[PDB]
Amino acid sequence: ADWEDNMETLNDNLKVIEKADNAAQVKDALTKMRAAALDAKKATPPKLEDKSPASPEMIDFRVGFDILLWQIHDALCLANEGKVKEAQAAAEQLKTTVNAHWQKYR
Amino acid sequence: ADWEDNMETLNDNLKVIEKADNAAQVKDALTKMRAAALDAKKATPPKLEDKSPASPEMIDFRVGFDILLWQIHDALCLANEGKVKEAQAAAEQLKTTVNAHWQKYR
Amino acid sequence: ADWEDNMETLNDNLKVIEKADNAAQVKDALTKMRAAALDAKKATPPKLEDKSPASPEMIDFRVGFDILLWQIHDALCLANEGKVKEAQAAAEQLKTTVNAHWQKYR
Ligand SMILES: [Cu+2]
Repeated sequence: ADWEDNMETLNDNLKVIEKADNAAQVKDALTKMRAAALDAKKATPPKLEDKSPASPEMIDFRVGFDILLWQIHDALCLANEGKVKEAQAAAEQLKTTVNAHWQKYR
Repeated sequence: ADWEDNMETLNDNLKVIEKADNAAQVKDALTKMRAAALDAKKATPPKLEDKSPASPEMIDFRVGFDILLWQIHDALCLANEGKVKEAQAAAEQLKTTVNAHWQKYR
Repeated sequence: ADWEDNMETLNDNLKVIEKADNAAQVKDALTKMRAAALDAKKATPPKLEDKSPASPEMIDFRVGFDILLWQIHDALCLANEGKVKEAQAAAEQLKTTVNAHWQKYR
C-alpha cells in the first residue's frame, strides 16, 4: 500500500490498542502495525517525492520506520507477557512517533 | 559469504528445526538463520546485478529481508517460551518466505 | 549525532552494563544503545564520504548496525526477564561486534 494508507492503518490500530480488553487484541493490533510499518518502509512519502530513493532524506525516512518497528516491538513484548496495561502505556509513545512522522512527511 | 550460500544456510537450519525436540535446539537454529539473513541483506542478488545500487528494486530487496527477520523473531519468541511445536509450525512457514525470496531474486 | 559520537554512546553504555547492579540499569543502558545504533544508520564514516549513500560499502555499514541491533535485542529481552547475568554476558559479546565495526570503518 501507499504511505498515506499505511499511516491510516497505524492510527486505526493505535485506537484499537487504546480501547483494547485483552492481550490477544493488543498483539493482533501491533502485528498489523508492524506489517504496515514494514510496507511503508518501501514507500515514498509525499514530502519526499522530489527526492531519489537512495537520497540521504529517503535513507533517514526508512530509518525512522526502523525506529518505529523497534517501539512496536517493545509494546509487543509487553503484550506477549500478558501485560496489557503496560503495552497500552507503551503504545502511548507509539502515538507520538506516528504523529511526528505524519507531520514530518505528509 | 555468497547470497546463494546464505540461502543454503537458511535451508540447512530450517531442516535442523523441523527435526528438533527441545526449545534450545530451535533457538540455536533460528539464531543462525538470523545471522545468515543479515549477511544476505547486504548482498546484490543475481537477478539485480544489472541494476544501480540506488535502484528501488534493491531497496525492496533489503526490506524483504527485514520482513523475514521479523518472522524469524516471532519463531524465536515462541521457542524462548518453550512452545517448541508452535515454533516448528512457524518455521514451516519460514520455509515458504525463505525459499520465495530465494526464487524471486536468483 | 555523527558516527564517532554514536559509537562512543555504545561504548559508554557497554561499560554501564558491565558494572551494573540491577535489571533497571541494564535495560536503560541497552535502550540507549539501541537508539545510538539506529541513529548511526543515518551517519556516514569519514572514509565513505565520497561513496554513494546506497553503495555496497554504505549498505554494509548500515546492515552492520542491523546486526548490532538484533544482538542488543537479545540482551534487552534477557534484561526484561530479570536475567541480568545473561544480559551482561551478551553485552560482553556486543563489545566484540562494536569494536569490529569500529575497526572496519574508521
Ligand atoms: Cu523480541
